[PDB]
Amino acid sequence: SKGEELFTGVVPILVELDGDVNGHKFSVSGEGEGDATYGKLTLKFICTTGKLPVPWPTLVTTFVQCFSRYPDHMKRHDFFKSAMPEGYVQERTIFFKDDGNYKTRAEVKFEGDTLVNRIELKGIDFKEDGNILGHKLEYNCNSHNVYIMADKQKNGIKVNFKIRHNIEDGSVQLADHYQQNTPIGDGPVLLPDNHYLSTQSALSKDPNEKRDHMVLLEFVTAAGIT
Repeated sequence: SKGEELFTGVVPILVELDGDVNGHKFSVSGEGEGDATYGKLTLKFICTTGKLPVPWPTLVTTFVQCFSRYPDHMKRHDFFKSAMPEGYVQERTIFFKDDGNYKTRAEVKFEGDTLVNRIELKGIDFKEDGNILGHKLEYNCNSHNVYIMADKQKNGIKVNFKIRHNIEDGSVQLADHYQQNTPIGDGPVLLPDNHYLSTQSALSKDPNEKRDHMVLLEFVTAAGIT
């Protein structure tokens, strides 16, 4: 795989998002690096427009699966790296149970030696006093399985998973994710057999940062094929 070679070392990452949730407009810029050899991501995000109008955890999945660690025996199933450097379009609808939904369109590609994730996010039908606009979600992330299947129809993949956000009262806010990825370039890509990615994420704060922000440490490994 041509794209695979671009990830053998540490790669700088830039994330830029413009969002509008129930008319609340905001922007976020993130910076960090990824080391796919260890399925590792380290990033810091800053809301550049002021206060983030939704809870930071709800944006984690939106903020580069090309950094997932694919075991050597599963290398032929790594769609994400195969689309590089030209990149891929990643689209999602995220349904927050008993609340609104986010629709996102992103382009993930290299700009020079930097992997960039540019995203537009639109959220509608949120409840003013719900868990999202009401900021009732804990500042943490549970671990999940991300299910991947080929989508020959579009020379891409279809992805689905259920994120469970912890609510401060002890309950859980489900966020059902439906995702599609298609290559931007014309080069061939790897269409995978069914498998999944196992994720884990840790959120923290920079003690010296006064802007609204999020520090993220994440590990992701592909699995499901012997």
